[PDB]
Amino acid sequence: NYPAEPFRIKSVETVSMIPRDERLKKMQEAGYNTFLLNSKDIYIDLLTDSGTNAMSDKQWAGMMMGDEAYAGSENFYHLERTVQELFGFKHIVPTHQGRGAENLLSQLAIKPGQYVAGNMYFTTTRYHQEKNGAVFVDIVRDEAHDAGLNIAFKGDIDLKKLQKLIDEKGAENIAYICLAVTVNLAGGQPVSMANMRAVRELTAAHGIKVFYDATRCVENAYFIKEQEQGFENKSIAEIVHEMFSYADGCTMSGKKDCLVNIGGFLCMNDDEMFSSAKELVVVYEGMPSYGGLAGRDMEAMAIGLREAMQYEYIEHRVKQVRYLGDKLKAAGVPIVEPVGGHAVFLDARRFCEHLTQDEFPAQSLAASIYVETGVRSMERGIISAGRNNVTGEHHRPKLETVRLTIPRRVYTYAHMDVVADGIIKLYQHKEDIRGLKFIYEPKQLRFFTARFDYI
Amino acid sequence: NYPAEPFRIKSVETVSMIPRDERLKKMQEAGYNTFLLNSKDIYIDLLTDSGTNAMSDKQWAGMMMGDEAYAGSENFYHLERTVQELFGFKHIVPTHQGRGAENLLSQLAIKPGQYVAGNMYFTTTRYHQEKNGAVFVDIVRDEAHDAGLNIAFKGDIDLKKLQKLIDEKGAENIAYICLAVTVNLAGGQPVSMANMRAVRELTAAHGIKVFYDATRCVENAYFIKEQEQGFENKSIAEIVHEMFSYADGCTMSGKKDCLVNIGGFLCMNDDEMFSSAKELVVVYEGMPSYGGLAGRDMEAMAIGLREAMQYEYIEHRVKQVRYLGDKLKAAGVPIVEPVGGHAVFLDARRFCEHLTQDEFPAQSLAASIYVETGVRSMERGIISAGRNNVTGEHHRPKLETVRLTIPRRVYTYAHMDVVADGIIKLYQHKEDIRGLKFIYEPKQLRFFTARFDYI
Amino acid sequence: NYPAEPFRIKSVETVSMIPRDERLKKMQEAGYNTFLLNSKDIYIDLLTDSGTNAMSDKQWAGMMMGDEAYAGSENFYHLERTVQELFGFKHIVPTHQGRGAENLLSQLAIKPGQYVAGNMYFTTTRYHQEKNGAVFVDIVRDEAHDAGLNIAFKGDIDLKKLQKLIDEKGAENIAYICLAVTVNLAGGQPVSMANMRAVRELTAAHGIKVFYDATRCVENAYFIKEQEQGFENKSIAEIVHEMFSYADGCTMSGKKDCLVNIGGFLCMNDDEMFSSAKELVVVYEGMPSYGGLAGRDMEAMAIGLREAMQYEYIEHRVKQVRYLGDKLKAAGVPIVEPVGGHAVFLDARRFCEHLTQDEFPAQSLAASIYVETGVRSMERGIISAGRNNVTGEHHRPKLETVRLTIPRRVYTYAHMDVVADGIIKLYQHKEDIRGLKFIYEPKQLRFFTARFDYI
Amino acid sequence: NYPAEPFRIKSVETVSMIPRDERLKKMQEAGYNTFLLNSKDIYIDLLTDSGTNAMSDKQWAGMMMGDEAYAGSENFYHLERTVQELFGFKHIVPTHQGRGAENLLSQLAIKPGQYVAGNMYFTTTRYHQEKNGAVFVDIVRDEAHDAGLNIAFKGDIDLKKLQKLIDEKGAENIAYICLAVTVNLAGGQPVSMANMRAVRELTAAHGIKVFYDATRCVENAYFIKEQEQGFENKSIAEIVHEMFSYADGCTMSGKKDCLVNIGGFLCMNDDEMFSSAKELVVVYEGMPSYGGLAGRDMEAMAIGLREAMQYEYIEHRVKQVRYLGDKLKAAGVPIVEPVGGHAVFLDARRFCEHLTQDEFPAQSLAASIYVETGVRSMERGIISAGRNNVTGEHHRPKLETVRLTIPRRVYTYAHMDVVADGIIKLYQHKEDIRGLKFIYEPKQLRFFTARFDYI
Ligand SMILES: C=C(/N=C/c1c(COP(=O)(O)O)cnc(C)c1O)C(=O)O
Ligand SMILES: C=C(/N=C/c1c(COP(=O)(O)O)cnc(C)c1O)C(=O)O
Ligand SMILES: [K+]
Ligand SMILES: [K+]
Ligand SMILES: [K+]
Ligand SMILES: [K+]
Repeated sequence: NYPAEPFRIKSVETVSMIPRDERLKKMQEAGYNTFLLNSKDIYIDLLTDSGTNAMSDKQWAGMMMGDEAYAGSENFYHLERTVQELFGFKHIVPTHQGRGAENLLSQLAIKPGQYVAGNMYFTTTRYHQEKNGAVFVDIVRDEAHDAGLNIAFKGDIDLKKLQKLIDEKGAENIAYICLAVTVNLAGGQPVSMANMRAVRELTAAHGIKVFYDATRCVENAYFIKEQEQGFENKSIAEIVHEMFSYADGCTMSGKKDCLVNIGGFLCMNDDEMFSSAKELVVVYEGMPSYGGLAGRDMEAMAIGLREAMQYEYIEHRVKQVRYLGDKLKAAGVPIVEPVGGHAVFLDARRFCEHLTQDEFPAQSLAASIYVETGVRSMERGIISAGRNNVTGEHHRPKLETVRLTIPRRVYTYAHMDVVADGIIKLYQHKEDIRGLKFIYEPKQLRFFTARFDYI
Repeated sequence: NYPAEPFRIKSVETVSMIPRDERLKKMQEAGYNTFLLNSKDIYIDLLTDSGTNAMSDKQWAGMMMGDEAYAGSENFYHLERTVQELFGFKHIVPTHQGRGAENLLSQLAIKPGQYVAGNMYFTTTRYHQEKNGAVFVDIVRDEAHDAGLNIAFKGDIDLKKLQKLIDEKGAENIAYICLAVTVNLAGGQPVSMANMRAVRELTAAHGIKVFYDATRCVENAYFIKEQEQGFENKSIAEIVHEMFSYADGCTMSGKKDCLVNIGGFLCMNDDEMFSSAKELVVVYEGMPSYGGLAGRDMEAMAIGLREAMQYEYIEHRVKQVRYLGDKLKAAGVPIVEPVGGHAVFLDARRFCEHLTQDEFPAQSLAASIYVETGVRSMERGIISAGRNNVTGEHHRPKLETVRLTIPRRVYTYAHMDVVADGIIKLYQHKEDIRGLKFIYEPKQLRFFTARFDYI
Repeated sequence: NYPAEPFRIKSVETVSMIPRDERLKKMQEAGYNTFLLNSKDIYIDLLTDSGTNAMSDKQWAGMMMGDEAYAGSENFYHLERTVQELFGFKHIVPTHQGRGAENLLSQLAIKPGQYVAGNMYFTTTRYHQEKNGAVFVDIVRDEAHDAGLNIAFKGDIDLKKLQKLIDEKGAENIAYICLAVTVNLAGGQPVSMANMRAVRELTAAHGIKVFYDATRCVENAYFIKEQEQGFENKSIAEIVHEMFSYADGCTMSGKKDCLVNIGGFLCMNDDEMFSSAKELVVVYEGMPSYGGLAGRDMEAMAIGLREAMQYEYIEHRVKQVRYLGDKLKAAGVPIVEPVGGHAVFLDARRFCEHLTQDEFPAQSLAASIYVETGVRSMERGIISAGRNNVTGEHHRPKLETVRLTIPRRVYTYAHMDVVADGIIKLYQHKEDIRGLKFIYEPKQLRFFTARFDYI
Repeated sequence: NYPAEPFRIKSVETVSMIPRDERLKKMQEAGYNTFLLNSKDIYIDLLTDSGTNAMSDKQWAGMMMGDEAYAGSENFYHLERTVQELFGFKHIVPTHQGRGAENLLSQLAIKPGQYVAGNMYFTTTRYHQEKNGAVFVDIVRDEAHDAGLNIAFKGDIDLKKLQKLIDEKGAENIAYICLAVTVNLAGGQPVSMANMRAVRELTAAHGIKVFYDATRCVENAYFIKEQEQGFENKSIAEIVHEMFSYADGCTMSGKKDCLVNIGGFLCMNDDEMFSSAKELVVVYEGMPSYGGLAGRDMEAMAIGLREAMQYEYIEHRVKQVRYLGDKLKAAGVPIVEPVGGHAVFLDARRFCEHLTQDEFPAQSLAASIYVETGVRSMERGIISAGRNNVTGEHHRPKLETVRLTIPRRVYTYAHMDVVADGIIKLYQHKEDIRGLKFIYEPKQLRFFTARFDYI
């Protein structure tokens, strides 16, 4: 079953519908790197679900009531009581987006030499942990590393790995547990409530803190409602509130599940840490009552978080992504499984098995997808992994994928069909996809501006 | 066959359905007239494509640059030159919507006792004609009155009927020819360029004026591009400009094909009529420099008329309607054919063969659709046709229909599937729909607020 | 005393600040007719207070929540309950602006041959009365015709004139009393509560209806609060509610005191007339639940009417106009007295006493004002009176004025100083102002497009 | 002397004052720190000109055309080319506001142990310098530290101090010169073009880099046009472009002179520094293609920076501030002189001569202003100066001031009169203001959330 959109269209965004021949010229002018395409040349932009969401009429009404005061804005108090109501944490500090909150948390909660352990990681999150002296430890269940394995709650932490870390390093040497919902690196996989409670139980017995990386916590809550036994009579809001009852705080990117184009925040329960967070936010972000956001954006984020609690909205959000994954799977196209909350990942290693990883199959597949459909997708393979600048060799990731990342409330099932139909057509003559080589490679951040040409 | 939306969703609004028990209460509280239901109590609102359209980001940017000056507004100058460029008429008078422009035309162009001849009637148009003393003559071809007959360009005027009217009544007794594009009450049926040419040549030879109802002229232009030999490679804008070259002026409801929520205008080439038009607009609408519109709405209408010329936009608009009709026809649901530009018309005579037209089956079917589905649709049969102003009897149209009217850029194919799947289910107990009778009948335009009860 | 603005600026409208030499070229290109100037060439636009108001952040939030449904819009229900609460009438029909409501009222309430009597008149209001067969009778107090006489509540109806009309024509032959608040033709003069009650008392004894032309009823209520003994402890809302308790209905232009750029409505208490109004509004305006307005505009007008009830807003509105009048009066510049609620009228006959009325002193003064300051003002003298087309002679009004009409919440006291300082400078060498002659004069609506040159 | 607003009011927001009894409660609940008061409880909010500006209609039209794409946004390209055109720097990295750009510059450009030398300190700037290991050296001329001394271009660097620092420490030990325009904590004092030239020539001869704090560069350009010989006929844009020609890069808070509510950026000419800057921005702000800003805010900032170049706009901006200072000085109120570009600084040492600086008279005066007036103002003295990081004692600035900071395009001269009239009244019982002491002191940037109590 795939539900209809539980909303109608209030206003549209113009696009140009340039045809295939012209798309090829734009792809060549971008050096076959979709990160270099101009937004104005793109019909369906699946580069990311971050900050690309469509807001509602109610959010846009809030955008006209921005109280732009430097301190004490009504919009901050609205955001504050909304997050306190829906997440249940005592204190909240706004930040301009998620990595601003991570900066603060890692400076507040880490002593050099300590460990942070998590269910895999995200690049900014782990950077701020390591920048502040922590050693990262993956404690996700082994199954999460098998990208073909179709099992539920693949994001769950292996409690035995957590126990082993505690035994070998000592509780006083673990800064905190970083529990992400959902788990990005595994393809957007959810964590069960049973797992969040077991982790809270174990850590609490040793005095260890747990902070959630909560950026897709609403997609996560929908998976719990759909698939965890006993939650079929619970509302999304009830599930979200219980999830965070097992954390000491969180970092949140409103740009994902709060349905906004900018915004984030930091939550915590501890008064002392809250006091310290207020001393630090002024350094990097702004006042404890705006945190690097315009008043109108704290307002849009307060309204959007509350909209995200509607069951039909998040059911349709997740099932629209599933529709795309299901259609590709039915045609035999290789994808990471199960499909996650926010994106479908094509397995470009298998899609282009006539190409070596040194010929950048994910990068080339993403270029072909744009030329054939006007769809932009993100390379998430060897190019994005970067190069070891000590040795000069590529970092070679096991996952060589193209990410079809779906913004919330922007596209329809007919756009999903455009995407799927083009990919399926490509797959039917996949052996024609050509390898790529660098013709310009910057020293750092190479996925952003590198240019290629066909081998 | 069915293209995806040639735009993205920029902002949304929520939709909801109240339980069947509650819809039943709402429907009897509205006296079984869909026009009397409240917006909140509706899930997918197909009452009309008039004024319900979704605007684009460019239009909303224009809405922030409303120049609200009483005379000399930049927005007026933009609307004026846009209409002069795209329609080719010498002079433009804005009005707050289409029936304001009809009020002006009918007062300017009709001497009492004269005839006005058009391709089928429309409710407000015919009222303003008769209120100023004209007799309406229907000169559409006979086929346009038979719902099931699938022929192209059903909106065309019968040149033999036009010729007969001239011979029997004399050209000086004909105030003007009223040529509507598309023809709404025939089901949204288009008029060919050949027919517009032939009507221009015959009327010009007798000195008779021709005024167009331009309200859905862009839908009409699409049908010409798609189906009239020789126009396959002309742009929508070129087709529109050539259409109006066969006319002396037009009335326009911008609330339809100009993609706005309010607005209309009157165009003419004649200098003396324009002078008279400016005198009269002041009485009813406003100064000729804004015509009962805010500046920002003149701007939105100027921008939207030009957006409507985009081929992919209007192809998708029309094919989305066609999709709904195709799905209903594939299931045996009786509809007006061919599907028109803006709506699917269910054939109430066949949905409700157990009822005579004096039991108002179209009014009754629209009520039942709301109760079982929460979808709102409009009566388009004997109730809308009004009464003969000489005999006091119902006008008795052969087309007794219920209109599923599609606002532009608001809904998706998934919403069309919800509508279609629901009507297909109602079709399978069509015998349950009861006949209706008046308990309150207005003295004119009675369909708007009439109240009925079951027989 | 002159209060500070009881609001701050949320957003600004760009203007060009072209200098004097360039303003002279624009005035010449406009044929020395300020009605022909382009809005983009004007610094301070005092042509009219109609539809030119600045909205609040709350209104603009409402503009993002337009429910554009054809029937049953939430925005209509908001407008409806707001007007019922604040004005106290039983029924309300929206119209696109005031003259739409006048059209409806005059068709509903007049039998040909009857009289309508009022405290002077407004052009659209009287047109719709006469178009429907009424003979207009001025029953304003004689003082209102003395433009130099500085007395309170100059808009009051002479009860003895009303009594005389009843005695001479008979009550059954009077369609209604049209009581305007404030009185435009006398310069914006208020009516006392004592007068509204005496008129209600007298008419009610004869079964005669009273309908208010309520377009500046809030300015009127402020004058009652400031100057009528016994109302110093009443809120503006309490005064407004009591005012309308003495009418059977009203016509309202939201474009004036409801702080919007478009919108109006018709109110009445009688069920039968309400039913008849709903039958007629569909003819000219739209549905009883939108009346020729987008949903967002019914919303903005509902919010704005309520904002207009704030005492500090309307005190500042009226006292900003008074500031302008007081400053001019102190320099000896001749104005209509007392200054009204919405505009200052310069007496161009006295300002330019070296010019005959046939040399259009008001028209010329308005041209000089624009050249010296970038301020546009309206000619309200012989040109606007038009020409007797039977005899060819000018209509020669006693008042030969330039109207400095002040939009609500748009300008500051420093803009008022620009206006006053420029006029005072002109007055100090008033003998240099040259007479004007026609070089193009249209047959009708001559103030709108006539062009002049210096004698 | 004082020009009127070179714009009209497009939309408003309401202002209100709570009773003195309630302001007293609010002030003690905020621990006598103005930063802790709530926006709703303030009547005229002069806490800061940062992020509080009113945007124009053109900017708000841009806000409807946010291109929210992660890379390649039209809004990014517009901001980039606007800054390249107007400032002349080769490369731009957007940041969410100014201290994000300072974070990046200080990490890129400082080796631990090096010196950074600037024209007076600023709070966040100096924190990022010292946090990355630099020692701050103040090389402004001595006069900038004496509040009462009325001399032009008080912001100028003392070239003798710069020369001395080079000789005593060696150019390789100076990380860069930090030249701020205007100089905020000297009272908004401008820097001359001659001084920017001379600093460029001396630093270039030793290979020392110069980075500007551009936050109020347009105010600065106005002072140059008004007061520096030879610039009287140069445009504001020409002056701005020449200023930045003497710099190697800049940090910008667009929240000041770019007329927006959020936004900033980092500019530089060096290719390698730009590459490093892009690596680092990802960690803290976002991708280099949006830098922690929504697309619509990049657009608003591109539009606003160009609006700021309008002469009449910035003349009025500065002269409105000057008006407030002139009125206060005419009454004997002690202020920093000359009045700067963005604010009037009351001299707390003279308003509160009965207090020593250890009793925090500036913090105390800001509290009392709120209680007696409801106007919010900011502490700018010993509390903001922080503590010496080697000795632990207060930094002891000669300037102990309370800032009346004027947001751009928000208030009127009538609002300035309200502020001035209120401060003049407080001046006449200045002896009543009590001394303060810390009850809560943050470890850095303590002024933001410090809590005090009366001594
Ligand atoms: C209201 C409808 N149509 C309006 C209309 C009108 C009247 O336009 P306004 O609704 O803008 O007055 C004139 N001519 C045609 C062919 C029309 O379809 C409708 O069909 O729902
Ligand atoms: C917050 C203020 N100023 C910020 C500022 C900053 C920091 O900018 P952000 O507030 O955008 O971080 C940098 N440099 C100067 C000269 C500044 O004035 C203020 O003065 O109120
Ligand atoms: K974004
Ligand atoms: K509408
Ligand atoms: K207007
Ligand atoms: K702000």
